[PDB]
Amino acid sequence: LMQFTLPVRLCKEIELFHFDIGPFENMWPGIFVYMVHRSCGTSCFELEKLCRFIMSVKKNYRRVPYHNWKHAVTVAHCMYAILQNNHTLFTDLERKGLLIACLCHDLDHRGFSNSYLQKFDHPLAALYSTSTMEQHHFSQTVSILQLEGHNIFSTLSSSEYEQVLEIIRKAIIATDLALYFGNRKQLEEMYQTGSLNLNNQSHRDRVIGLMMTACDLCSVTKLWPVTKLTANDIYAEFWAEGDEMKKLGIQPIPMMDRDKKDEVPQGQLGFYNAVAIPCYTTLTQILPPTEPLLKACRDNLSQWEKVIRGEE
Ligand SMILES: Cc1nc2ccccc2nc1-c1cc2nc(N3CC[C@@H](F)C3)cc(N(C)C3CCOCC3)n2n1
Ligand SMILES: [Mg+2]
Ligand SMILES: [Zn+2]
Repeated sequence: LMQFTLPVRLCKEIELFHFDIGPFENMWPGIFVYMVHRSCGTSCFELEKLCRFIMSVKKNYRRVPYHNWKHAVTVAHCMYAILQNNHTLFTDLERKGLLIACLCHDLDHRGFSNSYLQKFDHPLAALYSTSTMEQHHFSQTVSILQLEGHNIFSTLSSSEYEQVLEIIRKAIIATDLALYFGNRKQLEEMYQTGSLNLNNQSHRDRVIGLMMTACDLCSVTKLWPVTKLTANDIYAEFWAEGDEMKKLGIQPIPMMDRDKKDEVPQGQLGFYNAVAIPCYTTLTQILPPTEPLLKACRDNLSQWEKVIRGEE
């Protein structure tokens, strides 16, 4: 049968946590299939259904600056690297579920936070009172899975199918950064008091949640030019949201105000110290081979410090 392959530089570098999927959009589907085949197997999905699923997922991402198809694939590659470095800790269903979850986790994102949907009074905020966009992303995932010839899970049993959709729902809900803080605090305590148990389903759930945050934030773990240029796409969205907050007569948070451009370097420090570093720290304690993500994050924090000190 038909192994997907990649050019040599990509074949080698795709295995590393810091890999950038590149600017050639038409190669991103092949990169994902390559990752499913190596992390899951050539037998995991019917190639034809998988190809049709990927192309419908792509079409349901919007041309926004950051929360786009390139983010989806980027977040899947970080998951792939985690799974390939922790081969024997994950069930076959988890391998299957989590790459699809990462590809789908921001489906039909519009470039706005949960908070802006609530203040605009968007219909999605009446349908889903918390984790508004994330419940929408899971709903879009199930919609696409139910299109004719798109059910990539059709060969599982009733209960394996319910389990995989449950892995995907939880993984996608965990990408709500509002739930990250409390999830990591709990994982921290469970690990330090030695009560963390990967046979306890509700513990595994928490560990997958943290893996989803880690993959979602993985732009902070890249080569500095990738990090810094991705930061520009993130702020293009934040600042548009700020603009839309001012049109509703609401002063945006500093993060989203384009008048406070000059503070970006310091806001990045806040984010690395409050979110990213503690995320990759706890992840590294639970899964030692993910340590390269913590080290790259620490390297990028020190590049932001250099931007403040005027050395870059
Ligand atoms: C939320 C995010 N997500 C990323 C994901 C990937 C890559 C970079 C990412 N950066 C950010 C990000 C950007 C940013 N800019 C800030 N300021 C304040 C005014 C001006 F100086 C820029 C302040 C913050 N906070 C301190 C956040 C602390 C954690 O909860 C949300 C608030 N953040 N966080
Ligand atoms: Mg999201
Ligand atoms: Zn995301």
